[PDB]
This record gives sequence, C-alpha cells and structure tokens, in this order.
Amino acid sequence: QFHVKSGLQIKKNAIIDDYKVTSQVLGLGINGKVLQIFNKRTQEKFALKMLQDCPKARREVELHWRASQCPHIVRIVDVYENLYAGRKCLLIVMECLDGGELFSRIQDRGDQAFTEREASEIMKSIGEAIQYLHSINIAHRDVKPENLLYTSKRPNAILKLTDFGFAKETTSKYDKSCDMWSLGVIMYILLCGYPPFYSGQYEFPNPEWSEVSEEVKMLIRNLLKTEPTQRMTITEFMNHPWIMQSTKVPQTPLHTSRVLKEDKERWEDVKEEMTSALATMR
Amino acid sequence: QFHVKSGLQIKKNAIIDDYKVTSQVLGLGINGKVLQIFNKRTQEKFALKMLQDCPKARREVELHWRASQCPHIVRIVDVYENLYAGRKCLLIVMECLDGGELFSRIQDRGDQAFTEREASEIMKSIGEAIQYLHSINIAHRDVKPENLLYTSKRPNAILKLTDFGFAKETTSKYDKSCDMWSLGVIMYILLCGYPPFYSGQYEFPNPEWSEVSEEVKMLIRNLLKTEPTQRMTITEFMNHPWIMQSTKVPQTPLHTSRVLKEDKERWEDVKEEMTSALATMR
Amino acid sequence: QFHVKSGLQIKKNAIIDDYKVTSQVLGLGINGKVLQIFNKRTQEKFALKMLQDCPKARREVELHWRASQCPHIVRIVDVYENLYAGRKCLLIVMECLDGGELFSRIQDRGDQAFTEREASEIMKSIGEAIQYLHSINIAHRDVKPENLLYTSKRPNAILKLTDFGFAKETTSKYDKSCDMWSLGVIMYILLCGYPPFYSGQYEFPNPEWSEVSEEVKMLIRNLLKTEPTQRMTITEFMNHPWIMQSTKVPQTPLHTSRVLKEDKERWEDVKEEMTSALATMR
Ligand SMILES: Cc1ccc(-c2ccc3c(ccc4sc5c(c43)NC[C@@H](C)NC5=O)n2)cn1
Ligand SMILES: Cc1ccc(-c2ccc3c(ccc4sc5c(c43)NC[C@@H](C)NC5=O)n2)cn1
Ligand SMILES: Cc1ccc(-c2ccc3c(ccc4sc5c(c43)NC[C@@H](C)NC5=O)n2)cn1
Repeated sequence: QFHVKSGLQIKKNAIIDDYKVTSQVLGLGINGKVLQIFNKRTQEKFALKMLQDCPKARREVELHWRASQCPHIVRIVDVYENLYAGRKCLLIVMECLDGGELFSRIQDRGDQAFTEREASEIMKSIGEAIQYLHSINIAHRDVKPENLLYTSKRPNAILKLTDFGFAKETTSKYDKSCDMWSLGVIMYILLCGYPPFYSGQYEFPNPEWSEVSEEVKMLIRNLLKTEPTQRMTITEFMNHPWIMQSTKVPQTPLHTSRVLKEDKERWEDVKEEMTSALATMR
Repeated sequence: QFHVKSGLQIKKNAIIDDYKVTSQVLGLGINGKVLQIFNKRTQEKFALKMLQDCPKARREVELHWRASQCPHIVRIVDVYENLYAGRKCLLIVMECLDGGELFSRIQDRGDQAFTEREASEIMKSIGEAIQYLHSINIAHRDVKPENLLYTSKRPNAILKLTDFGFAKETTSKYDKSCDMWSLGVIMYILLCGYPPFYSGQYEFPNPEWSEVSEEVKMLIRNLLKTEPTQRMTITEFMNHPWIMQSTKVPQTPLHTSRVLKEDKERWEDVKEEMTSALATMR
Repeated sequence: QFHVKSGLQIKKNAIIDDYKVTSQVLGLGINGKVLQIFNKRTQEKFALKMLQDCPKARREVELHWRASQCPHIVRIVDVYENLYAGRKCLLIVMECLDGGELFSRIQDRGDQAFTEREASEIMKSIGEAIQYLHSINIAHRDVKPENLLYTSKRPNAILKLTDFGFAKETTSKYDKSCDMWSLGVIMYILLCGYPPFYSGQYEFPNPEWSEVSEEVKMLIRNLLKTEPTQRMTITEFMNHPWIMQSTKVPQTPLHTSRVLKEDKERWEDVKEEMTSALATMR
C-alpha cells in the first residue's frame, strides 16, 4: 500500500564494461551529440548524451532523472560519470526514440490528412508532459518541436520530451510559462503551419482559417499573450475542453501537414527562429 | 593495533527492496514522522525518519552518522536517498527505541520512588552523550526531554539522544552550551519536577527542596547561568563529583516522579515551553 | 575504436576490510604521513596518504585521479573516505615508490659520474609530466625535488611526481608557470649542484661551468625569468632540442652528483628554501 521509485545513481565504471558504443551518430543536440549505444546484456539500442560534467549539467540531469518517471517525458536509464578526454565526463544513457520531430512526422502522412481532433491528441499530450515538471516545480525552458520526438515509427507509437539542457526547478512574471508560451506556439503551427512573425500581429489566411471553430482560436489567445502574467497557466490550460477532449473536436480537414509540404523550404527558419524566440526569452 | 569505523554510505536502491515499510506511526517529530520498519533479512523493527533532502538535512544526518558511533547516542544504520512524491527524498533508518521520553518513564515507577543517586545516573549519562558531540565539535541545540528516550522498557535498559534536526558542527558566547543549559534545565525538573519560569528567579519549595544536599543545589547554579559565558562547559561539567559519582549521592527519597503525577496536566506546557525556551535561544 | 578510463570512485567500507595497515612510516609529507599498506588480495605494498576530508583536499585528490592516468605522474589506485578519529577521513591509496628524491638518488652513483645527456633524460621526463597537468588545465604549484621520486632502485627504474596538496585546475601573469620556474630551478642544481640565492644574480663557477655548451646555459635563461610572463611556457619548453634530444647532448662529465657530496650538509637548506621559494611564490 506504500511505494516509491529508486534514487538516482551515478555509476563510475567505464560505461565500456556495460555498453558497446557505436559512433553512428543520432542527435547532434546541445552539448555532445547522441550516439547509438547497445546494452551489453539486453542488447538493446540506446541514446547517449555526453556531458562535460559541471554542477550545472550535473544537476540538469539530476532533474531529468525525476522527470523520466513520466510517460510523455523521455526516460533516463543510467548515468555514468567517467573520464573521456582528460575531464571528468558525464554520460547519461536514455531510451533512444525513433519517431521524429513531431511535425516532421506528420508531413509524410500523405494518405489521409490531419484532423483538428488528431491535432488535439498531440497538443493534448504535450500538455500533460509539461504539467508533471511544473507539477513538481521544474520549468523546461526550451520546448521546441525539435525536442518533441516520437518513440517508434508505428502510428500508435507515442511521443516524448527531451533535452534538459535548459530546464530549472521552479523553487521559491515567473518561469514555468515559457513552457506554456511554446505549447501556444506549437498549436498554431500545428494547424496552419506557421507561427506569428515579430522578433506583434498574427493573421489568419482563408484556405485554412475557416469554419475551424473560432472557439479554439479563442484558447490560443490566452495562451499566446506576449505578457508574462495572464498567459494561461498549464494547470489552467489543462482544464479547458479541447484539451480534456479526445473526441468532440471538429473532424476538420487539416492542411497543416501539406501546408508544410507547401514551402517545406522555410522551416530551418521556423524550427530555429523558435529557439531564437525561445531560450533568449529570459 | 590500528582501527576505524566505516564511512557513511548513501544507498540509492528503493529501500523497498531492503525493508518492508509499515504505516504504523511512531514519532511525529521534526520533518517526516517515524515509521515502524522491518529489515527484510534480519527481520528486526526500525525507526525511519523521512527527510526532504537538501544540503541542510543532508548534512545534519551526515553528522548523526558520526554521532551514532556513540553509546548513549541513537545509532543510524542506513540512509537511503530515494524518490517518494516527486522529490529526491532521504530516508535515514535507525535503531528504533521503545523506552520513552526519559521523564515520562520515571513517573510510572510507582513501587519505590526515585533517588538523588538514581537521578545522577540519568543526568550522569546525558553528560557523556553531550561530551562526544562537542568532543568532536558538534552542538546539539535541542536537548529536550522529548529527545531523551530509552531503548527498551526493561529497567536496566539504557537511554539515548536523537533528532539531529538542530545540531551543528562547532567549527572555528558560543554554541555548544545550549546543550549545557539544557542538562541544567533537565536536572532541576529531574528533582522537584518543574523548571524555572520566565520567558528571572527560580525558588525552592519545602516538601522536596530540603536536606537534599545544598551541595548539589550548588552545581545547578554554574549550569543555569542565564549567561552564555560561565555556564560551566560540559568538559568542565563532567569533572565534578556528583557526575563521576555513581555511588555516594544522597539516598534521598525523590518526589520528582510522583511530583509530576501531582499535576501531570501541566507538562504539555513544560515539555514544550522548553522547545520555546530552547531552539529560539539563538 | 573508442575508449576511456573509469571514473573516480569513493569507496566507503573501512579500508581495513580491503587492506592491512602497517604503522611503518614512509613519507611524512603535507597532511597525514605515508604508511606502508598491503593489498589484501594481491598482497602488494602501498602508499597511503591520510586526509582530513574537506572540499579542498577532496578535490585536490579528485584531480590527482585524472593526473595518475599519466606515466610520469604517481598513480592513485583507491580512495576511501572513512572515519578515523571522529572526523570523516579520506584515505587515498597509491602505488608506493621506492626510488628516492631524484637528486638524492644521483649522489650515490659513485661508479661513473653523471652526463649532461643523462641530466636531460631526467629534466626531459619531468617536462612531460608537467605538460599533462597543464595540457588538461592543472597547475602543480610545488614541484620540489622532494616530490620527484623514483619507482624502484633499479637504474632503469623511472621517476614520478606526487603530492597534490598544492595544485589547481587552470580554469578560465598566470599560474601553470611556477611549474616551469621549478623545472628551471631543477636543471640548474641538476648541473652544478646549487640554485641561485636571493629570496638577483646567479653566477657560474669554473670547475663545472665550462665547455658545457653555453647553448644549454641559454634555455635556462628563458626558463628562470624572475618574470611571470616570458618564462617560457612548458608547451614551449618542450619544443627545444635539448628536451626532445635523448641523444646528442654533450657527454660532459657532470660534477653535479659529487658536487653535492661536496657539501652535502647544505641541502636541508637547498631542498627546503625551495619550498620557501616555492609555495609562497603566490
Ligand atoms: C533510430 C533512432 C534511434 C534513436 C534516436 C534518437 C535521437 C535523438 C535523441 C534520442 C533520444 C533522446 C534524445 S535527447 C536529445 C536527442 C535525443 N537528440 C537531439 C535533441 C533533440 N536533444 C537532445 O538532448 N533518440 C533516433 N533515431
Ligand atoms: C515500540 C517503539 C519503537 C520505536 C520507537 C521510537 C520512536 C521514536 C524514535 C525512535 C527512534 C529514533 C527516533 S529519532 C526521533 C524519534 C525517534 N521520534 C520523535 C522525536 C523524538 N524526534 C526524532 O527525530 N524510536 C518507539 N516505540
Ligand atoms: C620502500 C618505499 C615504499 C614507498 C615509498 C614512498 C614514499 C613516499 C611516497 C610514496 C608514494 C607516493 C607519495 S606522495 C607523497 C609521498 C609519497 N611522500 C612524501 C611527499 C613526497 N609527499 C607526498 O604526498 N612512496 C618509499 N619507499
């Protein structure tokens, strides 16, 4: 009737006893890249983030540990601190995830488009994800559609949030709201296929912005506030129907996917100007 | 010809592999309560203090470890840092102790009263206890007759000091003296059955304060000084006869026990105003 | 095709399970002495440095770990943090080394003297040693001919650098140059058999300072600069011929060894005034 999960554990034996390291690259995210790695015993393939090892990261990971305990958050599995070059390293090993940057995955649906109801599902989940962190006092601070990846390529295959190179524990407008901001950011693009455009006004083109419930077009408002305050807290955010919906959302045809195919070329812009938009945002 | 004891060790595997946790409560002291807990292998019952886990506690315990190495100080046995709620916990497991808040144990002697010579024994011991901590540079800072408990209910069964939620290492009037103060505090009540009463003068009623060696009534003085300086250091405190006595102290009948029975009702006052008196005292 | 070494590991089980401790003293260096110690399993003899255990040391060692990964640097093998007296100790165990304070070892060659070419070898090596530390951003800060010891007494038997009670990681004239300074210091004495003498001018007596390539007498210059800047960095220092030489250096007879025999008595002065000279030097 009473339970916990294990504490975080820094193994010190050269991961090389415990795994076999490829060089086959994966993510080339923040600090160090991401390497295919296979667990010797099990023989399963794995993400490996390489870290300099300094209190910062050393905590950043420290939180991740707690966070992984989440469904929609990427789970860490083992965290060795060894010695690569000549400097006390830090290798955090986590479930690899081959589903792809959420969006990039949708724009190859081809057969059948996307649905406002299916768009929910995505956003819907993302919500939960954020909650947890906040709901324990962590703010992610970088919620890019780069860092929303899927597990497998099987269509049921769920998606998760990663790269804790940014987050903080919300201790003692605030912090845990950029995370909101982004969700907002996310939804927009999730429907048309672009964000706003400042560094202002965000317009609503015909062929996509239509009978598409102005009701939804409401929420997004409270979400997007260039304000810090009044940007609808996640705690808040969850409550609203569309979120807790699953099934009553408009069956609308979503151009979103193909919207992107239409001018796939301007995204390295989008995808990235977002980090610009983000990160720097305090 | 050369020796040590082991270092402190933070196990990280969910204590749930290593113990079976009840919910049967015990102490409801400082932070977290105290739970009956049984060691799987041995199958012995145990105290478990639950801690938030922040440098403070995380050190407070850290000292306790060293301290336990003492007879009259409660011994820690294992200290897991896991994850309860959503926050890196800290579970320190120690020998449970069912003898009771020193005093509360005496006021049920009934058959035969207490003896100035037997009162020594108690105080006598408590002294040692303090020494150690100080004698390694730790000040306890909370020495309540709540935190002086006995092991078993068998009359030989000794007593020990606990709850390190307060102490410090005396590094670099001072600090390690409140601990004195309290011993003082303790002895008084240990004889009549009350403390002073300020927030001043401490009087000496007939039916108890009597042929009871004014000699003892001396020491207590040097102990009680509302001063910081000149409150007889423990190092000092030990030297005096009555302490190193065991056997020459007056065989006096002590009302103390029954003294308390006489107005048991005002104690929640006593017992507690002491923490008030204490703690806050710097 | 990809590799590391293991991370540093603080064992906590009383070393007394893992080794048998003598009392036979060895080094009486910085903090704690040096004890013969034998590894239970292997049954090999070992150095043991005893440390108070405070962040400082606790890091000082922490670096040593990385450093040991070096040939010419003394290797640490195990680092227990236990409880001696009453205070969280720290016992770092390393390969013992019975070859002797570099110099002291040379002044008993007797049969055949020393060679400028053989003097290189020594200095030559020492160079490398320093490089590493610096080459990973550690400055040793104490490079005395006390801390340059040999492994065995067999003449091939190499020598290594020890006592990290002083060093720092060179993070963010500078720091990692005292180490240079000393090398300089070392070479001089390595040839005549004294240093300079200030607290100034360093002269060059006949019977030793002779056809002995003024070319070498050059380098030493750039090394010795009472300056902080322009004291030839090690990175630099290495490049020059004499260093990378091994074999083209003058076959000169070196009085050095016997030079010391000649007035062995003034050395406790030399050997030590060096620490004076050193250490304090910022
Ligand atoms: C077949 C196959 C197997 C695994 C993967 C894969 C790629 C990148 C990551 C990953 C898991 C976690 C994290 S975290 C993280 C990552 C990744 N990559 C860069 C960015 C998003 N930031 C990060 O820190 N698994 C892809 N394909
Ligand atoms: C049958 C049975 C078994 C065990 C106990 C028992 C109760 C309370 C504590 C204890 C041991 C240590 C500590 S420490 C501590 C405690 C206790 N309780 C609250 C206060 C004094 N502060 C503290 O931190 N063992 C009582 N009865
Ligand atoms: C037969 C035999 C066996 C071993 C040794 C031996 C003596 C001193 C040290 C040593 C290894 C490391 C270190 S480090 C260190 C040391 C020593 N000694 C004092 C000074 C140099 N400072 C230090 O910290 N091995 C000598 N002879």
